[PDB]
Amino acid sequence: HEPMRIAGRLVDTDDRVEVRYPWNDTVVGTVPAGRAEHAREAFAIAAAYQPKLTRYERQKILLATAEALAARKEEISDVITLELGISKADSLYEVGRAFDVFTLAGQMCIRDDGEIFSCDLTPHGKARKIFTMREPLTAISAITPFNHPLNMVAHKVAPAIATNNCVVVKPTELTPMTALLLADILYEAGLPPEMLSVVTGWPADIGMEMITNPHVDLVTFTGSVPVGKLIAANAHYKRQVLELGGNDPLIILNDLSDDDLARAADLAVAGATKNSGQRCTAVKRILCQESVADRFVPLVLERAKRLRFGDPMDRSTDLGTVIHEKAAALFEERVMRAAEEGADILYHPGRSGALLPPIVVDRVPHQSDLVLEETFGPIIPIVRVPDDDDATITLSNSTAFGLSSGVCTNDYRRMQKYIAGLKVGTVNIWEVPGYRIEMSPFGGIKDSGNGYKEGVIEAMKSFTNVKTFSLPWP
Amino acid sequence: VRHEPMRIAGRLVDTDDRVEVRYPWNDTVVGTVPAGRAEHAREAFAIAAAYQPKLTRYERQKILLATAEALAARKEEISDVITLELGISKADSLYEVGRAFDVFTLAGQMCIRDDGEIFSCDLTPHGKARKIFTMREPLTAISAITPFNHPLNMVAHKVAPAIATNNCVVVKPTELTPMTALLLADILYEAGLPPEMLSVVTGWPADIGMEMITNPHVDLVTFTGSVPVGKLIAANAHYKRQVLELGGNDPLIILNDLSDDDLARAADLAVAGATKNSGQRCTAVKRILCQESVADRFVPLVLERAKRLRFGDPMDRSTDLGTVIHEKAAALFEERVMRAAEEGADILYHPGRSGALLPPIVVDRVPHQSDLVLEETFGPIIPIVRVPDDDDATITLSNSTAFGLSSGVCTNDYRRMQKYIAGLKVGTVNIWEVPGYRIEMSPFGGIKDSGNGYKEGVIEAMKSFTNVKTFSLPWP
Ligand SMILES: NC(=O)c1ccc[n+]([C@@H]2O[C@H](COP(=O)([O-])OP(=O)(O)OC[C@H]3O[C@@H](n4cnc5c(N)ncnc54)[C@H](O)[C@@H]3O)[C@@H](O)[C@H]2O)c1
Ligand SMILES: NC(=O)c1ccc[n+]([C@@H]2O[C@H](COP(=O)([O-])OP(=O)(O)OC[C@H]3O[C@@H](n4cnc5c(N)ncnc54)[C@H](O)[C@@H]3O)[C@@H](O)[C@H]2O)c1
Repeated sequence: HEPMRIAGRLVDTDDRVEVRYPWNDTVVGTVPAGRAEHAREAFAIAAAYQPKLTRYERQKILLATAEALAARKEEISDVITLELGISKADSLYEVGRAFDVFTLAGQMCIRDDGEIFSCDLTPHGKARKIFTMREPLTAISAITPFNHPLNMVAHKVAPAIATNNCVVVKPTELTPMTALLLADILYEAGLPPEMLSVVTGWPADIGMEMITNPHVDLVTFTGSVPVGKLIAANAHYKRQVLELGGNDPLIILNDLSDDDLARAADLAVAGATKNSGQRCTAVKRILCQESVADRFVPLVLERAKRLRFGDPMDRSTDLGTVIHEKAAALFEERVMRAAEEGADILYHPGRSGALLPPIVVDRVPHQSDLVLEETFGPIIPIVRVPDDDDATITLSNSTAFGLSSGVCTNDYRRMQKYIAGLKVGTVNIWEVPGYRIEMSPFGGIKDSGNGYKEGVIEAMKSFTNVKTFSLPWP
Repeated sequence: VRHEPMRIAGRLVDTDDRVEVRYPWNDTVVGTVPAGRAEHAREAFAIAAAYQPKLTRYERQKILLATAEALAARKEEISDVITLELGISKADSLYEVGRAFDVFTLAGQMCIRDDGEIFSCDLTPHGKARKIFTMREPLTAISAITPFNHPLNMVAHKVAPAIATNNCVVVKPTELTPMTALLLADILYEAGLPPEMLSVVTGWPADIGMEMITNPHVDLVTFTGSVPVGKLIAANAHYKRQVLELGGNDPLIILNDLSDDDLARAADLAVAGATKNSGQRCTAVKRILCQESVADRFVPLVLERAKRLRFGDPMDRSTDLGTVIHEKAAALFEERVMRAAEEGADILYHPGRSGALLPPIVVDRVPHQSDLVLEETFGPIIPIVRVPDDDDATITLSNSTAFGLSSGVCTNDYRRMQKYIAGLKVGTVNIWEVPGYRIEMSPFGGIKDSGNGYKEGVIEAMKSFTNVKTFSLPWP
């Protein structure tokens, strides 16, 4: 049992949200069923506190947080694993990522991107200089999804501390214990408590206050398309950064050697299954050009069968469960349905509740639910595509989504064609769509996002207002 | 009376119903444009969406600089069109052609610039021998909605950076001053712009306005205008990027360290800033916050300078100050001055209004809560608010409205400049200049009710009109 953390204070309610372990379906935790008034309190505090931390101070707090994450890595990945169900291997890696996010935000504190303009540029010119500076906002509202219960929170909070913002986080009711623990880490690392609250409860009770509270200057939301478009229909006059679903391809081009196909098959299986497939930039469609597929698909199958799927707490498990059994059952149905439409299931040892094996299916029609909709689980679906780049680019672009992509090829002419032609936020050559560093620009277009970039650097910019000032300069 | 059609991707499109355009000097019809409907906007957006510009950076620069040169060659004709539908003086409308020339020149020059970035990826334990590179691509279509106060320059600020960036833009200028936008579309097509890159549609906001906000092809809405209309658009442009630049109510602050020569200089700034373009700038001086102990010396200098302004027929070359937008606007601002006087203000100079022609009224001892200075009063009123000889109290009063766009601070004391720069809740603090001072390429935009927090000006508009795409390559 864990209360809300409202500016450093433990806050409770009579009602409870239960948090269950997807492996077991047992209750492993409880948090408050928070209401509009808790968020309201959290925001009034955030609005009123004016952080004074120097850049050195902010850096100390962020670097001390990284060290605490490293020192408590097993404890934290256990909490992640117990609410989300992903393997210890995946949750320990997630802690590694959060350690990088805090570390980099800490180091970004020394950087000042101020610019200077001279004003004698036109016949209207003046002997004057204009300078820019950045300042924090009144309050930030962050709403996070279940797939990285630690790292999504780190990406929203670390840039807020680094720019002297006060943030209120509402993690998902599915995986809220990890955010609450991060809050405690932060306060113990020296964060002035009014800079961070973590509130919890049902989306119908507390969700809308996160979107409409008068003090909020910026709402930063990561989650599903429908919830994203709902928020977009309601945050009247606030900035919103909405980072929504992905459905991302790994594209295998026909110039590859057999050895290259093995390396591509390594990227395919890892891309489709890491974090149980629960990444917005997971490989969700492997688009394999006809003339190499016969060679490529048996290499994928061989690698998928090595994956050990089972008890998430076992350090030798590769693949843990998905978020719940309902999601599992749904991805299984999409497979079974793609198979009625002509797909060829090549490996499916059987679902067990929320535990899905890394099912391999070949000849997936591009228009079936499995690959046209976002399938947020460890399916490894191969879609055979024509030996023609334009048709391949057309088909890759034919869903509602556009976040990231991976292309494997050695021919530079074709690399550049895919780079220019895919309608996505990122094109990775010879990497999975999931590849990024914590500070490069990250965000999609089309239904994958409203068009703002994130990652530590862009989030820091997003979280401030630029003020200019000009001075006589004779 | 000039009757003009819409410009839809180069085609001249008329409707039978007309929007009459009146000259505020004598209230007569000088023009008509079409009462366009949702389907005109819808057609324009379908063309914009389907056209993929292929212009090289060189060809964009040629078009943009040819457009600058045609604004210069035709400045008389263009400033006549502006004055006839807005009523600002020829002096002010000629100035506005000069600014649009700078906007187009600067955008053409910015086409050579590539702000791409490179990241090495072997930074952490999760490393990789790899580089990430960034590049920018255009949007599907941009919707631009523009206000009456700069009928050319506001269209230029929205259109030039779209062209520089291979975007296609649909403009709906205000129904009060649409003729200037249509002339600029002509000039652009004739400077070599592929016509599918620009449409100008016209009509009543009840007919065509919602289509500009909600059309399925529009990636970004760029709107400049009043707070309430801006809040409506914000609320209706679901899942679109929005650049919303709304009202200002900007202070010029006179600090008590200034000598009596410095006060004469500050008075030049107050009078120019309060009255330029008939006071119709979102960054006009609309509140002169003068610290009490210098106010008795500063006010007479303001008074002397205000009485030098010639106000009259805007087409007369001897006019400095022409009309405001219409008679109703002019009456409202006079009525706010009369209300301020009943609540304690002192009207020092008021030669009388006639119709939409408001003289540069000087009022002292204006209460800071009165409507004149608390609300945005978009006319050539010169209102002095006496404030305490204390910087904390001054800053608090300056920050006490719903607005936060620009500001100006007159002082010689560095410590006090820095305190105002850091303490004023605004987008810009100009030291020893009017709030309205900027170059066409520095970041422009306000906070609070003054803007949804995105910057404009040529450089920032170019960035907001693109998507950044990243790519990464093996780099062993
Ligand atoms: N950066 C990205 O683009 C990115 C990264 C990771 C995940 N995702 C997307 O996240 C999705 C999975 O996450 P999820 O299932 O938690 O998504 P979700 O959209 O169901 O919920 C995400 C968050 O929104 C909150 N929420 C739900 N209803 C709400 C309401 N009415 N008002 C306010 N808040 C509300 C939830 O409580 C949760 O905190 C996938 O589609 C994935 O692609 C995107
Ligand atoms: N950068 C800035 O912040 C900036 C610069 C200059 C002017 N302004 C502001 O503009 C205002 C003066 O201009 P205005 O009177 O033309 O403002 P306005 O808000 O009345 O109209 C501006 C535009 O919005 C359109 N519009 C009106 N109703 C609409 C609707 N329902 N749907 C869609 N579009 C609609 C108008 O037709 C016009 O094109 C002042 O408040 C001034 O400060 C702001």
